[PDB]
Order: sequence, then structure tokens, then C-alpha cells
Amino acid sequence: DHTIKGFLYQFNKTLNSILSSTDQDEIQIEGIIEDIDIKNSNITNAIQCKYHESKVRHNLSDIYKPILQMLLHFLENDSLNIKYALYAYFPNEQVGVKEVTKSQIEEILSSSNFDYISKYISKIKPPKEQIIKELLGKTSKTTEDKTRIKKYYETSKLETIVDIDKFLRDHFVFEIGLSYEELMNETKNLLMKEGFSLEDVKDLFYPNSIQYIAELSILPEAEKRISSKNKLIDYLKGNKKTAMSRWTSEVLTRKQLLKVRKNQLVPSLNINSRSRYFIIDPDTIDNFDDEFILFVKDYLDKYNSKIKLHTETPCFILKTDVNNLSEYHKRFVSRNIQIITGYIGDTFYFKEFNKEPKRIIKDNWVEFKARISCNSDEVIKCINYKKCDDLYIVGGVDVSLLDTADVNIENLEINNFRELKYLLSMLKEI
Amino acid sequence: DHTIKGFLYQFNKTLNSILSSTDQDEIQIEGIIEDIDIKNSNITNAIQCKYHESKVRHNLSDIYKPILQMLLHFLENDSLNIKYALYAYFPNEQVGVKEVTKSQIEEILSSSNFDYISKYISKIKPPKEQIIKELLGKTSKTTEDKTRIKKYYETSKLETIVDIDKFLRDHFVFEIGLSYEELMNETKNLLMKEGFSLEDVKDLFYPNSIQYIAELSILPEAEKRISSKNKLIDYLKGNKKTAMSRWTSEVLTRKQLLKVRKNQLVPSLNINSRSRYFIIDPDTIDNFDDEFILFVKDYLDKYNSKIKLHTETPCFILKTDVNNLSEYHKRFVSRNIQIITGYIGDTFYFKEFNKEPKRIIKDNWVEFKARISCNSDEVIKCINYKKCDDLYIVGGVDVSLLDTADVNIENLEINNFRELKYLLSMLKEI
Repeated sequence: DHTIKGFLYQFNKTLNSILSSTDQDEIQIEGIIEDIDIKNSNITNAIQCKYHESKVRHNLSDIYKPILQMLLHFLENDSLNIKYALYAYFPNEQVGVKEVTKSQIEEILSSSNFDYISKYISKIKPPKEQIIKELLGKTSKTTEDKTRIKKYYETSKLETIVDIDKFLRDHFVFEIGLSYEELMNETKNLLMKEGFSLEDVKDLFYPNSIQYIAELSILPEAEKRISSKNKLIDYLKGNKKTAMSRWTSEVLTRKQLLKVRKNQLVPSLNINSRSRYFIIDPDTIDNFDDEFILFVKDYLDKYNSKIKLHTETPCFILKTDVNNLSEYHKRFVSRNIQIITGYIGDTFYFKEFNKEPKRIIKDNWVEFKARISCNSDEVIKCINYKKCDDLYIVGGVDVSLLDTADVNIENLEINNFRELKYLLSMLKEI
Repeated sequence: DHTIKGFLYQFNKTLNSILSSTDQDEIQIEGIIEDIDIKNSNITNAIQCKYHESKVRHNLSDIYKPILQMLLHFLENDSLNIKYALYAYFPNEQVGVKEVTKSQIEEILSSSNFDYISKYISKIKPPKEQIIKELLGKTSKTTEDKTRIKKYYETSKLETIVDIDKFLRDHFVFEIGLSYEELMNETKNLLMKEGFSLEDVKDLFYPNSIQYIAELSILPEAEKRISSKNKLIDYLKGNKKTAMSRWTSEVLTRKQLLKVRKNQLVPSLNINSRSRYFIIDPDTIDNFDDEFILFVKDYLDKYNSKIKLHTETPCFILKTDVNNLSEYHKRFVSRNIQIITGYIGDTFYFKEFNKEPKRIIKDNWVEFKARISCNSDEVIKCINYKKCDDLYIVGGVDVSLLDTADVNIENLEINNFRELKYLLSMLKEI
């Protein structure tokens, strides 16, 4: 997890450098010199990223290898105007530029690790003995050779070819980096400064930029790893524009199809005396439990509100169990809506489900306004006994046991209650 | 770049496992056992991700460390029903399950590397010499001790406690993984299988999922690293919905949004006998004190004028104190408008606020035309006792104390009474 967090921190630092850089700056992600290679008109900036969240206090030995690497690179590229930067984070170190003295650099050159001595210190400090040079030139080194080289470099005083003073003064800078959360927040704020909203940065821009940095990092070709602020901005803007256009066109086509379906269905919904049955699968409608009561209330308010004109009681059949039906009955009763389920406890009764409600026109009273039950065999037998005029199917419920001869079937392809209300002409526009 | 590519391959494999798993499977990103820990009802699946794009052919030494660590974990957890999987990619190896023989496993245990011998082989093959045991138990080991241990393990034949046959037969499986591009394409195809379009996956879903995996990978707490297919799907759907809503907004001007809201609100406002409640914060409406009386008078003229047809009394709940309510009551009485507040001095009365107005149709008389009070706890209890049909909120007033089950909540975003009148269909044009 630590290595993943360090790589994410390096990617965030690269993104921050890209955002903070000008339009004339070419930045090579995972560059040849260091992790971040920022190439200006005349100065090339190389940044090495390290993560040390688990270290209480910064120590010189923690940065032996990167400092030796940059020293060797400066020795091999002294004629090039390359500025080396070390970006390492330490929780207990103040954020800012930290000076490294020549004595500290000399202490790095006196490290006892054999790997550093053989890789960087040997080239920085050439051995004055030909035997040591031959030992260092061997591709494969035995343990005795390693011990001999380590002892020779620990005991012998060797001059430094690399100009330590000039390197430290001009081509070196050490900065204590921010925390991963702070760096991410700063990068997001920089993304916000480019005209992007905070929500847009959080949802789309930041993950897209992180993925772009990760994809460019793994490219073996270094030329393909060269990026710039303008390219990233254009990529993000194009992605956002394409997403907006797609999400508009799909909705436009969906609205056209739904309007066609609504005009198909509207002739039969204007007749005041039709028996309409609905078979609904709760798993195909978003937020069914929270919105089913209000949908039935609105349907009753529109199609079952006039006591003298509306004579047929609607029916709703749900793909659910009896306990959910009892809970829905509780919620309907709490809202002063009279329904009938046909279930007393866990037993179904034929004579209860199929009874016609009693009406008192003077008192504006109907015994019950709707039938709500489950798709059990007895309920389907009840439906088959008293055939309906219009049979609406929502969610592709298996109606294989229904007798559909001479029954108008209307399959509805919806995914939310707003669309269902729009199709049944209970809304003017979605 | 190779390490970053391997980490991205591991992330893609984790995402593929999450997408291919069922809703009952718990998957731990960067799990305790291996990189991917899939916990089923009875079997725990551990997957180790290895990337070897730079290796021409697969060698047994390339999988020494993961196999040794896996064998040690099995030895320490033999009683647990954990299935261990090794997911390593090789460009020239056919994709599929590759069998590892017992002879190959024995060859792994005979490796000459000191690190493997000291870490895993020592526990798998305990040394029969107490001196070797003491040397292995040392926190710091000298070069002489390392050489002695290496020679002892190279020369001595030690029995294996781990049941190699049972491990290979039941708890071991080695699979040659797909390439990084192929794995990414398969993951994207799985994302499309969830109902997402290819463009949506490419632009939003895949980078968001990769960022989510990376963020969960760096969490030090193992429990917080547990994810599931349903959680990822819900997170992606929520991000898509938020982006869709935000980008659909901010394009139309203020008037177009107000017209859309008006057309949404009209159908409920067109019914003659609905109980409508308003909750208003005066601080978010300009010139509230001067214009509140006129707004209520217009609302009563529009929606509470017909004595025979309008049978429900509007309720206006304000965010003020009792003294302001008394001043408003004075101003209402001065204009021949009958309202009730439920307050007699500084004491609220439950029966004085829930009573129904009396009507004399012959005299065109209604006892009171509106209820106006403050948002105190007793008042909130009174509204909760008698639920309404439409609940309009103007100003983002806190409605936590309201029981908002099976009620139509309609938030209205205005800044003056003109917009409120326009939304409530009492003005033709602003």
C-alpha cells in the first residue's frame, strides 16, 4: 500500500507541476533524468519524488540514493543546463526548501553501502588503484570483491571530480513536499482555477487526469511521455463536451420514443369506465418502496376521483411476497387510502378480492379505491375469472399463466416512476 | 515505468474480479493474504498479481517468492478453506491455468537465495539443528551466519511439514494472465455488460473505478479496503447522475429553469381540493414584511375563493418568533382576512390550530381562510398529526423534525415574491 500511495503522490506532484507550468513548458512524465522532467526554453527541471510518511524524522541516509543519482547525472551532463530537484515528504518536517551543505554531501559520499559505492560513488570518486577499477568493472562481483571494494572505499581518501559547490549552488534544490492529501487538494484547486467547478473536478477531471498520468507513465517510449498543460486541458474539455453531447442526444431520442408511446396509449385512458390492471415488477423501477404510495395516490386522484363517472376499480399486481404487501397496506392506511388485498393473515380469499365496492354518491364515499395484491396463483385465477379491458405490463413480468385471449396488452418499458406517470398522461413533460 | 505498469495491471485485475463477482462476494483490495482477497460464503480466494512483460519466457525462478509466501500462508492457515491463486502474465505463454508439479515445488524449496531460505523455506522446512534454529531466530545475521545457513540448507535433506500434494490439489491454482491491454479491454467490456455505454465507460466509468481502486489500496485499515460489485456500481451510478444533472443545468438561463419548474408544478396546482403547506424563511425573500400580506391575499383569491369548490385551508409556516406573528396577525385583521395562529399570548394550542373552518354557503362565509404560525416544535407536531398533499419549501428550511413519509416535497428556489407567484401560476410572465 505504501508503494501505491507513493506512486499516487508522484502522479499528483506531476499533475500539480503540469497545471502550474506555462503553455510553453514541455513536461515529460517519467522522464529520462528523473520522475518529472520539465523542459523550458533554456532550463530543464528534473524532479525526484519520494514518499516517507512512515518515517518520523527526515534523515540524510533516506536520500543517499537520489542525491548520488543526481550527482552522477550532473557529472555526466555538466555541460547541460539541468536543475535537479528532490521532492520528498516528511510528516514532521516543515514544508519548504531545505538547504543541503557540502559536509552532508561528503557524508553521502562516505556511505558504507556497497550498492551505492559500486553504482554512483565509484564514478563520482574514481579509485586510484587499478585493482579496484578492475573489480568495479566486473559485471558479476563475488562477496570477497564486494568486501574489498567496501573496505577500500571506507579507508582510502579519494578526490571528488564532481563540483559539489557549483552543483549545490546552481543545479540542486531540496524541497520538503506537502502531504498526499494536501497535494491532492492543491492540485484540485489548480484544476478549479482553470474554469472547472469543484464537483466537476472531483467527479470527472481529477480521475481522468490521474488515469492520463498513469497511462503516460507506463509508456516505454520517452517521446510519447512528453505532455503539456494545454494538451491535458484540451483532452478534459473534449471529454466533457462529448459526454454532454451524448447524454443530450440519448435523452432526446428517449423522449421522442416515449412521446410516441404516450400518444399510442392516450386514446384508452380518456374513457371513464374501463377496468385497467397493472402488473409491476418492483425491481425494474428505481425507488419503488418510497414512491409507490404517491404514484397510486396520483393515479386515484386522476382516474378514480369522480364518484359518478369513474365506476371501475383499478388493480395492481406486484412481484413480491405477502409481508411486503402487508407493509404496503399499513402505509396506504396511514395515508387514508382504502385498498383491498384479499389476504387475511397469510391466506387468500376469493370472495374478498373480487367483490364490487359500494358507493354512496351523496356522501362522496366508495368502500375501496384500488386492489393491490401479489402475483400468486390464486390472484391470477381471480384475474382470469374477471377479464380486464386494458392489461399493462411493467418490467417484463412472466404472464404465461394469465389468459390473454381478447385482452388488450400494453407492454411498458420504463425504469422510473416519472416515465410511468408521463406515459399514463399524469404529467405534461418529463 | 515497469512498476507502475505492474500496479496498473494489479488494479485492472482487481476491477475485473470485482465486476465478475456476485453480489454476495466480499473482495478486499490489497488484502491480508494477497493483493486480491475474494471472500465467498465458504471459500476465500486469494489472487497474486504479477506482471512480466519484459520477460521473453516464463521461468520457475520468476515465481519463487509468491509461491513460497503462499505456501507459508497455507501452512499457517491450513485449517481455513482458502483457495490461493497466482495471476502472472507472460507475453509468450498461453493464457489459461498452468499446472505446477510437486517436483517444481520441491525445486522452489531448494533455491539457493538466502532471503527465501531465511524467510519462507526455514518455516516450511524447519532445521534439525538447534544452532541453525538459533541463527535463524536472530534479528540481525552476520555474513558468516548467512553462509552457514545457506550451506546447511543446501546440504541437509529436510522434511516438508506443508502437505504439498493437498495444497496443489485443492488450495493452489496458477493462471497465465492476459496482457495489460487485453485485461483493460475485458474490464471495459464487463463494465458495458452492466448497462453502461462504451463512451461512458471510456470517459467516466473506467477512470473513476481505477481511482476508486487506487484510493482503497492505500488505506492502512484492512476493513476499509473491503469493497463489492454493488457498492462500485452504486458509486458509479451516483457519479453519473450527479454529472448528468449538473451538466443539464447551468446551460439554460434563469427564466428557462423557472419555466420548467412552473410546468412541473402546474398539474398539482390545478386540483381544487388539495391541502397545501408552505414553509418559508423570511430572510431569503426580499421585502418579505411589506409583501407577505399581499401574497397571501392573492393566493387566497386564486386557490381559496370558491366556497363550494375549495374545501382545503392553506397553511403557512414561517421561521420567525411569536411577536412578529402577532404583528402579522394585526396586519391581516386590518385587511379583512381571517387567519388563525394557534397562539393566545405565548402559549400554543393544539385544538385551536387543527380545527376545520365552518362554512355557510348561502352567506359566502368561511370562518378562517388560512393558518399562519411559526416553526416551533408544537406546530411541527400539529402538521405531523395531519399530513398534507403537497409540501412546498421556500428557503431551504430545516424540515428534519417533519415526518416526510409519503408526502410530496417540492423545493422552490426563489429570491423574491414575483418568482414565487410565477411558479404558483398566479402570474403569466415575470
